[PDB]
Amino acid sequence: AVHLKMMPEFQKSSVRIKNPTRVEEIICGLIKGGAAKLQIITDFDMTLSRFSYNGKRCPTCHNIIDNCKLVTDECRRKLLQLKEQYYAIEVDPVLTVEEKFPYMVEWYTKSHGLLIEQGIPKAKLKEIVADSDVMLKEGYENFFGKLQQHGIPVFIFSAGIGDVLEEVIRQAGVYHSNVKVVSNFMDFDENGVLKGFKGELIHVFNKHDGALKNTDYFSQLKDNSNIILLGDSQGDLRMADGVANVEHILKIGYLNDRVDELLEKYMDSYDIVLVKEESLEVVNSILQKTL
Amino acid sequence: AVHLKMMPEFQKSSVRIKNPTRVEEIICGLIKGGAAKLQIITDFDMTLSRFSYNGKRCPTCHNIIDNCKLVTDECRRKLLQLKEQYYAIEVDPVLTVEEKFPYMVEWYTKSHGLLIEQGIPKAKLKEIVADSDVMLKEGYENFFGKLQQHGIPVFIFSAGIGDVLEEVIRQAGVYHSNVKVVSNFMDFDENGVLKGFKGELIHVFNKHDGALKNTDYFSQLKDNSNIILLGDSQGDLRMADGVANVEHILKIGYLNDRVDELLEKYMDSYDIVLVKEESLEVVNSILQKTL
Repeated sequence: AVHLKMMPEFQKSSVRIKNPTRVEEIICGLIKGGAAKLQIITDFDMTLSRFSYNGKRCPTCHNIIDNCKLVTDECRRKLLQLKEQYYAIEVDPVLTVEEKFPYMVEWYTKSHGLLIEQGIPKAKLKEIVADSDVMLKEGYENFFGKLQQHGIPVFIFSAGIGDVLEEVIRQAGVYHSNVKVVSNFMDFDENGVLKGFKGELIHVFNKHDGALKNTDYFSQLKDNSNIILLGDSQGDLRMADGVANVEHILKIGYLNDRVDELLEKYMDSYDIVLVKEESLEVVNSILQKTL
Repeated sequence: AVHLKMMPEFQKSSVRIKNPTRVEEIICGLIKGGAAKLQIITDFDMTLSRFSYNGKRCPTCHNIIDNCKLVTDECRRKLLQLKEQYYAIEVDPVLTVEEKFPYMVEWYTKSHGLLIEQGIPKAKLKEIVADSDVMLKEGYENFFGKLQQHGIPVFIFSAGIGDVLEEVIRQAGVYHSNVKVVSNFMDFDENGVLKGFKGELIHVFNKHDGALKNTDYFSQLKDNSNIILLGDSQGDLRMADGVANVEHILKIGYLNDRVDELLEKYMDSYDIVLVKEESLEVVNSILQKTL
């Protein structure tokens, strides 16, 4: 069995739960299934990466290219106005999510374009990531390691830059065979320099659309009917709209920003909310009782 | 330029090269391609695993099951006996690959089907391999390491047993995202019990078939025209078939059994031959230069 009142990880004040007797139950079924039935669907930025360190703000994959020694100060500035002006649409309390889709496209298409202009080549991505300031949440070792141990499919579904994400986890030594990454990848040129991006622009709001185009990968994992979903946004809540068959599913969500803003929303959608947190020990603990 | 006279690895008493100048340009072809244009295609048993150790010839994927503690000495007799027969044909200098062909299937059908009679639980393959005496060739943590850090694709094409192979490399901690395994994967029932095998059998003489039956993978790598191929038999020379276009390709073959009998057969078909050897330094040294 399982009890959250007895799990030291669920006693910190940065762990809110609306339906506690809901969590324990879902976790119990996750045990009955163990590894054989386990599946994990995860976002990357601010979920598997840190939102903040030593009090300082940590970078997203896109940022690693925004603060690299290849982009100009006028790009960062021009990119900054982009966020300043578009974040406001993202966090618009009245307009509904659908009435934003076109925006994200412009936001990205406009933020990537500045990188497509800076002439950034694959060659420097390994070098650049080699010294950036990114950080995987505390316990990134127990997480990826227990999963690879029990062959638990991990589907990282990110609206960031795939090539950067793949270089980060590779350097952290966790990019194992069980990890599948689906993100916005670069469509480089002849000199190994960036020239564009592949396919549809995956962004914070179309996860519903991105997930469905992968039913492919999902029907193949029929026996992995139990899934834990790690996300940091409402949009990440759709990251699993394409799983073949579902017996149990836990929605763990990080609320790293606008804290005194969306707490009730998170308690409703996600089963578990992690308010201002930089560790995976909680999910690593649920995996302990499960694997 | 490339000169094998100076690369120490090419000076060991386990390196027999028919024509080194041809071997030196090919390697030189690999070097002019770089990472972005390289991919690996290798057999597993006796290639990435050892032929013998401490004195006793190391086990193959199947051997790990054969001798498992879940297989009765009776199950082993029927299995071991089922080997003392077809092998006599498997290495019958009389017959040809065309004839020996239908024989193999029978052997594999008889071997697996027997293992199927023992009711092997997927959940226990970990302990089984965890105590077996399997040996990965010398210099592998690095082999898999240089390749994973460079993002190089590795296609392990094995006529052994899928799941067992995955566990051996997983425990050695080298089963990275860049490693793609294609083998004879077993299937389980309700309580995870070995019932049958997925897809079309892969045996020691028809890798050309499987090589074709993997378009998505290679089509996605139609750009990696430089290839290093590693095998332990003539049949492994076909492993690079599903390969769309090839600029440069280096084939390296290990000879661990019947040395005096087959030595000349391997020299006339493998650019670089590694006679009775348990290390990969000749290939790791090529990677050190190439990447």
